[PDB]
Amino acid sequence: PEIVRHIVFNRYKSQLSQKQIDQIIADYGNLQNIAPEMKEWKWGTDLGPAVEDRADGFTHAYESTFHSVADFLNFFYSPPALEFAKEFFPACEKIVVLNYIINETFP
Amino acid sequence: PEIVRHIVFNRYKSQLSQKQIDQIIADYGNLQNIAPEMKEWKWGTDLGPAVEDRADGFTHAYESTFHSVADFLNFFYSPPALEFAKEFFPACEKIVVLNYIINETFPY
Repeated sequence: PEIVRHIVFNRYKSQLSQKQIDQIIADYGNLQNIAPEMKEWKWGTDLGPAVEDRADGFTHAYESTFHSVADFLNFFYSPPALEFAKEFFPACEKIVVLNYIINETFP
Repeated sequence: PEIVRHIVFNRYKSQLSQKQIDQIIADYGNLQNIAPEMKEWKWGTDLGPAVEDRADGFTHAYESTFHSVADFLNFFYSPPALEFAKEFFPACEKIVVLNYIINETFPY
């Protein structure tokens, strides 16, 4: 059990301004600058019913990557990871989050 | 480039055999061969509530990559990915798909 991904989708609460949504993304970002375990941070916004209409109202998507299920646990119970979770989850109107061990292989 | 990302979450109907679930995960990985646009395909099952409890009853996760959106649409309509679609979305009892372009942003 070595490489695990953290994929979050959310929607934001309609009351929040962009300035605030921006400050929240940015904080998620430089989480890397405080948490060493956190690794391959990517975010982005669903390209709409235009392309494919199965976002069920989810708007954003965020990937974080880790070098051992052990590094993932150490992070998720650390001051910063918990600190930042109080900022972020309270701003979500929809939330869904999968950690999985990364698998390139079929069955 | 505008690297996109085709991230899927799902849960399969409870009536399908694991055999037939293992089947479908394999077809999804074997569209990477019958259309060269889909490009960094990886999967995993959710690690359960000891790690975290916010997966909302979705079991599996699937990644891809495309190097543009037109790639994705040629791919989306090709008889392979239109065929695999007739297999996956009825198997699916829950399903959410998010297509998006990359960002680091702030070092960049």
